[PDB]
Amino acid sequence: VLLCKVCGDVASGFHYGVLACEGCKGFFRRSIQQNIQYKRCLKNENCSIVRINRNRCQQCRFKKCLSVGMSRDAVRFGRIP
Amino acid sequence: GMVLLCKVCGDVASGFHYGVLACEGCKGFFRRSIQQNIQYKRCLKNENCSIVRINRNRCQQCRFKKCLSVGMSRDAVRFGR
DNA sequence: CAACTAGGTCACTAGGTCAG
DNA sequence: CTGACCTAGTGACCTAGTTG
Ligand SMILES: [Zn+2]
Ligand SMILES: [Zn+2]
Ligand SMILES: [Zn+2]
Ligand SMILES: [Zn+2]
Repeated sequence: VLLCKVCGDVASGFHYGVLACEGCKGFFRRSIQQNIQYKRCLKNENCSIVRINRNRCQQCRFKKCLSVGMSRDAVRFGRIP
Repeated sequence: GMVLLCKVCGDVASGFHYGVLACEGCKGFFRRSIQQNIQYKRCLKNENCSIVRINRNRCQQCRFKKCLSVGMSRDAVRFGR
């Protein structure tokens, strides 16, 4: 049913204010718990991301996350209303 | 003067819990803190932390301080009208 | 009795692991 | 570095019990 609004994979829950997979989620937290910048992207930084190529572009995977809406200020603990 | 506010995180108030207008969240969070030996792991950003809807869950320490600081207490319960 | 609230549950999910 | 799996919490919903 519901699939990750980042790489299209099956969503594991409502994470960071967005319906995402365990992969993007984990990667996402990992990304902000360290403002550390991933290397730049070789191909005009518009690397379309999918279940298959997500791990290819870190700097775009990350932006995508930001782009879709994933934040610390968007966490919805609890039960689905 | 409707839609009273949880006097801790400003979130909406579901009622008058433990002596003060609170939200299910902070409400549950309180009876949970006292009804246990629960001793939260020390604060990180200079015991002060702002508590609001978005961040309330980040520093457990301050949150509890905040509750106690607004009046929440087991002895001030009002089952009235 | 009717407008309320403690308490209890249990559906959800950050965060932390650690084996590929 | 990534992502499957757990666990300690979080808070939306209910209901037993308490007042006016
Ligand atoms: Zn994903
Ligand atoms: Zn890119
Ligand atoms: Zn609150
Ligand atoms: Zn704090």
